[PDB]
Amino acid sequence: KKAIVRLSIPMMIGMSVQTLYNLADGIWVSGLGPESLAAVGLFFPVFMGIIALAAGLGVGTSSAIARRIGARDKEGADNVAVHSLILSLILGVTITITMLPAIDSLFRSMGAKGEAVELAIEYARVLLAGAFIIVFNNVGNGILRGEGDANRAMLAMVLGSGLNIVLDPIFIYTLGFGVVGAAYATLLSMVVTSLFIAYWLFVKRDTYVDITLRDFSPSREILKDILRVGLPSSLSQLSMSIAMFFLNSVAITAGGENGVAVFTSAWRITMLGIVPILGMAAATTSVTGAAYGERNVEKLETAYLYAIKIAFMIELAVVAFIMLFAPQVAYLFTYSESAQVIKGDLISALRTLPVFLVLTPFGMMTSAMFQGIGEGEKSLILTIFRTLVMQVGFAYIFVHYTTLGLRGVWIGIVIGNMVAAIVGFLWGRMRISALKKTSA
Repeated sequence: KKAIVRLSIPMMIGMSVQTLYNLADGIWVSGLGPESLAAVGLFFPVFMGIIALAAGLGVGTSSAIARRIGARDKEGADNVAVHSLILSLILGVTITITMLPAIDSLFRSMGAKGEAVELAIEYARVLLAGAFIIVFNNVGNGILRGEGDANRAMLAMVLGSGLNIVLDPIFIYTLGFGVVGAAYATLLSMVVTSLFIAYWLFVKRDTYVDITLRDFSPSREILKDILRVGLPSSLSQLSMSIAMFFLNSVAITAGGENGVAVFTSAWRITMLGIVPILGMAAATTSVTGAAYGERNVEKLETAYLYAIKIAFMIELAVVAFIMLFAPQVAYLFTYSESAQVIKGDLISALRTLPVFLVLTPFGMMTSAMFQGIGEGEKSLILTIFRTLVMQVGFAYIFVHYTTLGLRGVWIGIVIGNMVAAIVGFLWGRMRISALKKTSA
């Protein structure tokens, strides 16, 4: 019950990062060349957008199952499980029918030409055809988290992403499939994950949720119970996916296809920099919310200001590590002769892009404080305002109205994130003083 409650609760006891599919797909494909590395990079926003809707649908399922198991309603929990699986079928089918005829015009809309589009279409149509496998893994994970089997669902996700790291160089180079082999390795890895999930959902004994069609009564209330929790969650990741789509377009006008290869490589490396501070963000919500339940604003401010000071020191080490060891980190994407043309530009991006990570704790821990005091809507507004308005806005300005070129893209993302981190932190200071004045 002090400042030690932040360190004693921010342990990060395992996490869920499905982007390691994209990071492993990027490292193993970059050996073929920048045209291939840019091809998978053009589809990462779409792959991330499908994850957003799917993982959001599973989040709403976990909430509806947990409160129905806690309310001692067995058939209600079984009914929610059947409803979410039908929604995953409708969602998986809709994405396949919609995105297949529109994926060509989507890549070509953002100025992507050359062979990078043809390689992206090959890589996209395979993953889009297996979109049901992707949505089932997220909704199936949601059902396991709702009934308490969150540990077993965590192993299936780690097994899939880890198996894709091994299966990537086999399908791409050994079997000679090339860029489309990375899509096969992702599809094959998630089917193995789907088999584990389906085992604990249908075959394993002594599960509190029995997915049987005898309890399926189509209730319109269950539909909005899943969407009430899922849609706000998916809207956060969906905002990031849309931003990466337009940031890929800005990178094309700034440096062509090699600009996307450099961007999609440094962006995946920079997104790993916020991983050490993720545990402090989830811990800040738990501590500030506990202090808000006690209505102790003094402990509330001390908790979330201490999380910023610790996360700032951690991010200083992350920024210093990436700037110092940039040519070693960039070797993960430039380990072949064909990839040497982007070696110099990738090292320059790794010493300019991760600069905004030092101000991220000021904005991320404030949004975590908002979610603890029941004002999670403000946390969703800040992320949409950061990724869409500020990231894409400044990057667009530094490219069309300055001569910085590729470096204009990185400076825009840094300034765009810092400006959003300041106004978000200032919004928290405004809200903290509003709660302090709530004394009479």
